Amino acid sequence: SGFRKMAFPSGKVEGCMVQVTCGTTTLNGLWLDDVVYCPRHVICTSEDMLNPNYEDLLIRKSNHNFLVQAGNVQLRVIGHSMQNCVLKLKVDTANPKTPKYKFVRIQPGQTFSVLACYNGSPSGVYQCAMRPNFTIKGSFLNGSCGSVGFNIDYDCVSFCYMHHMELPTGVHAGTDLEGNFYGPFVDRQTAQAAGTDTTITVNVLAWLYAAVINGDRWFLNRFTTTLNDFNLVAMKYNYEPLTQDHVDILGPLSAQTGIAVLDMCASLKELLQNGMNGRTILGSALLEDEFTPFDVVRQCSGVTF
Amino acid sequence: SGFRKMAFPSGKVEGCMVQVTCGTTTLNGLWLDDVVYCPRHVICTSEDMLNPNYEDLLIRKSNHNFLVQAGNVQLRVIGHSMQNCVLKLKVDTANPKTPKYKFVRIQPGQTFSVLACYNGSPSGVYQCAMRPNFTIKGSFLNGSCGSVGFNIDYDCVSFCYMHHMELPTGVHAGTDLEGNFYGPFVDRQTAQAAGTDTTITVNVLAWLYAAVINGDRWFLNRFTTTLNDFNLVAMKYNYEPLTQDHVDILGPLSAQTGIAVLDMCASLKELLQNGMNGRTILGSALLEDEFTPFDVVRQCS
Ligand SMILES: O=C(NCc1ccc2c(c1)CCO2)c1ccccc1
Ligand code: NA
Repeated sequence: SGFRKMAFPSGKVEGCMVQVTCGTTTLNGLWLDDVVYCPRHVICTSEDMLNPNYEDLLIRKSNHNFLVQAGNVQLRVIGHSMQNCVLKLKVDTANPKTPKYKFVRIQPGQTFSVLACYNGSPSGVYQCAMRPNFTIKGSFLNGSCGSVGFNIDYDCVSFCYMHHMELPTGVHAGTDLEGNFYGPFVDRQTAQAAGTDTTITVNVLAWLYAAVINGDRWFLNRFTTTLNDFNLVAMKYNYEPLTQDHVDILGPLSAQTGIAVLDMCASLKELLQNGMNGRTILGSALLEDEFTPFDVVRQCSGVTF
Repeated sequence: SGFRKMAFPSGKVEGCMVQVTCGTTTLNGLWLDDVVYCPRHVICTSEDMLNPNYEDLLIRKSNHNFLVQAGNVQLRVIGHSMQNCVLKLKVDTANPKTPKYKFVRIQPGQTFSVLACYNGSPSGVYQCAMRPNFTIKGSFLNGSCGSVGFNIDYDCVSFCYMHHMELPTGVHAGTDLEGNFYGPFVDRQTAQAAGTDTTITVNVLAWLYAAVINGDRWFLNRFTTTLNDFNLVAMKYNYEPLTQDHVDILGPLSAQTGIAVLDMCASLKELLQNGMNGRTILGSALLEDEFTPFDVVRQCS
């Protein structure tokens, strides 16, 4: 029994984390095969950051301008190039700890584990969701740029996120491992802001199913609804619209608990319209939306990695 | 910025997880140097789970009754011994992945990471706290026995918990790595129940200090309180008593924010009285008690 926000075991990724220094800026890099990946803004001075030309800033740097430390051992950079917003440093040694891996770009609402890192030394691991507004509610301090986010599907690590910056509201923005930003952000010090966020509806429903499996059932009721009716209510409370593909995805959980999705939507509608009436669900007083359906299935069936 | 329930990176513990089998029972073991540690109730049988005599069950076992599998490899057991409620299997291979480590028994309110495992392979990592009633509010399925809880301050892994059982309320109970149970529980299936649980007051205060550090002040007030008056109010909300030790511990967070510890106790009293009135603190609509003063300092600026 029990239900916790749970990250993937991070050991496969810890073995890929290295320290990258260019001048007075130290941050984190990801070392896979013979390439170190890191944010391209590592090459900027604070004055470059206002309006950088990254192609030009890079040509002046030689290979020995990039100091890479894997633990307490130095790596030799033999080449350097840029892909979108990530810098790729070719090194003379393949990482013998390179796990089986892929680079994947995730969709808003999907979750992943972040390995927070400083000076190439992993310091913490936590679960995040890619928000509908393409930010993530992370926990980062200066020196954390280049920390990465990932899932483990079977034995393959799927890398999906690399941290670049913090927005004024304290949420965080970054890229996939091919350097494309999530959301309408750029890697430069100008005025940027998170858009108004919304709640991930399919994830809230998944978490209600998890609550039921753990014996938390007070919110269930006799009613059911329709997609049209519910989606009107969802729009009213700044929830993402529920689609037929979401209902199919929650299909397994509906069969296991005997609560149809629109049966549970009637529960969620009543909670949105009336509150929780002093009660909690899985120890939360607010509706939790950073557990996907797959997360609930995996934690409630024990799929080890 | 940001504040998350953060666990420790689990790699150093992943490299120590093995599978222990005895009879039809399989659970997890912890492989440090040439010893594998696992819950002694792996040697129990079906009809003998209310009142096992572990000394009698153990003396009938030979080393080859224990099947220990590290990854795809079979480890050879060359000795065994029981220490309180943990079984210590001597093996013929020292674990090449053994980190710098120690064993530490923790007190209620302390936090640690749990590496949940099944059949010797890690499933996930999450953060926990030892409740005042000596249980932990974990996420464990059948076969998770032998999963461990730990901290990794500096480069040294401090092992503080090994999972043994689930109580009827769905909370979990276990031992330190010396095999001594946390709280009044025993490794028997006799009727056992956890004491009424209470909120860890010093931790809530730490977390309120965290909210201020990250820029939120809405819950402060112009008031203060004596320590005894605070405890008289807080006990009525099932909160743990706050001690002078706790006040001393919050000293640093107090100095960093400018808010005296007893001034923050006054803010907590008001929050208990008023609720949140639709607002949230660090993302929660409830008061959070699984961040220690030490946690807040490591995570915040
Ligand atoms: O903790 C559970 N089993 C482990 C266990 C605990 C005590 C004990 C033995 C085994 C043998 C000797 O005494 C559990 C409890 C509720 C539901 C499912 C599992
Ligand atoms: Na219903």
